[PDB]
Amino acid sequence: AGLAGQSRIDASLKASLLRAVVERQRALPLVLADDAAIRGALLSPDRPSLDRINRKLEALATSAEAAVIYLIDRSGVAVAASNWQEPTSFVGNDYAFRDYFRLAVRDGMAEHFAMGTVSKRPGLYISRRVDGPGGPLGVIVAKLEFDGVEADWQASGKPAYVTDRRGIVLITSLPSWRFMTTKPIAEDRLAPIRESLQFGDAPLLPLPFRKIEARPDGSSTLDALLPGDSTAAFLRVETMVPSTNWRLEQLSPL
Amino acid sequence: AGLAGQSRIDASLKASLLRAVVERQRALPLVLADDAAIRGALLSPDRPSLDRINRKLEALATSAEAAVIYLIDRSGVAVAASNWQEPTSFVGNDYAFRDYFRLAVRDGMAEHFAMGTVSKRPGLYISRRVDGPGGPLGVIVAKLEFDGVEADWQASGKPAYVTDRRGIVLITSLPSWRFMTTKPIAEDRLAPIRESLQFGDAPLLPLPFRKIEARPDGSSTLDALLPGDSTAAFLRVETMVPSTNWRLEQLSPL
Ligand SMILES: [Mg+2]
Ligand SMILES: [Mg+2]
Repeated sequence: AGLAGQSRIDASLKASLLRAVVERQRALPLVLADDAAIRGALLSPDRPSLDRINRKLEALATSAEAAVIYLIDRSGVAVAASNWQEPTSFVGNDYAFRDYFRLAVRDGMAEHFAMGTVSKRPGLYISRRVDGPGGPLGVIVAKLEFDGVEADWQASGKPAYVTDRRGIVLITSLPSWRFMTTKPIAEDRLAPIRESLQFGDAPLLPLPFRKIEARPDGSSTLDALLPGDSTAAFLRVETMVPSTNWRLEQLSPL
Repeated sequence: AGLAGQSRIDASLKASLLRAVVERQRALPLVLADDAAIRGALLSPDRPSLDRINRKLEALATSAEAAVIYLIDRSGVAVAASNWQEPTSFVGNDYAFRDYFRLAVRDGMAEHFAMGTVSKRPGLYISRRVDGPGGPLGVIVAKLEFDGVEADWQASGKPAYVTDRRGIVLITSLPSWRFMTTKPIAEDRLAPIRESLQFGDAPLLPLPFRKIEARPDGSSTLDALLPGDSTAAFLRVETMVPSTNWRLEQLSPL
């Protein structure tokens, strides 16, 4: 009973710190979209211009929590990236199938989680349409990765994971829960999610928690496997991540 | 003996994480100095232009580890700031006495620690000269505060503090050690440090550690007061903070 109360406090602090990371990085694509140098490189994508944007994005990404910042042209090809010197450079790749590109193109802005296609690293993509005097020029994207957050959750001793409204695990202190599911997921909805490549080739399997037992207060007990450990019992609480479509669930070792 | 070894590892990890925070934020004033909009606002410091820089710096500071980013004109007055909406806005204040302004003006770049005059908040100021076609226009400054780092040190259970080459405490997991001294400090060198306003009005008193006893391996034992605690004995180790002029010292409770 007192464990449930403390666990709520700890879950609420995790979700609070997580919202603030996201909300901090929403500002970055918004300021870069109105940037004359960005607009200019899309108007005239010459070598000198793209090299200047490459250097600028690299320095901007160094200073910010976002792992990667990149510039996509109107055709959906990335022309500049902060990781331009890396073997995993996003430059030259076609993005155009990603909702973060096509919803930004259509609506002015977009945001979603994905397993990256070049990096093979999961993240949140926050994107903004770049507009010119005569209309849409491209899309600027910030990719936020949550490795540091996950490591902190892990070191707390109360594992946690974050799901969308379909119940798919996006962010997790235990890597092997990633893109597994809290909810059942009907065969006709699974195929479209899989084919979209949002979560790469993840089979989207239910999370392997056993003897899940719902309690009056909203919590559940369950049996779970953590690395190096035999099966152990946990209390699970959940809370909203405000300013997102996400839910945080946290396990407390009994 | 085994405590000293673990303590070295923990001190080395603190100093390593600290260097990386600093080195990440060095990139930010460097990229903003070559920014046409920044250069443009200094060439023509009109209301529309300064308002655009205010908004841009605000969004950039939100996304980055730096607390405040601000733009100083050639006369040393701050014309734009990320905190422009705050009661502690740096806009309108004269900086021109700070080494971070006048060394940037003279050398192109500067960096130092100070107790802020408007904020009353301590930080590292990393600055870069803004150059025009016909010469120096101003100075862009990023202010990095270390509250998050200090809180992490505190939560580790091994208190730590960071000194310059004069032995003045800049960064500390215990606030009351700030701007105290590890070394003695001759009366003729104290006056110039105090009068410079680098550390506000701090009396620059020696740290209050008692029964300091040097050990063969480089460590010392000492008696110290932590909040809520009576006097306790500590092992102290120190290590370089690479890429800085700083030394990290860490206490381990015996
Ligand atoms: Mg980054
Ligand atoms: Mg900041």
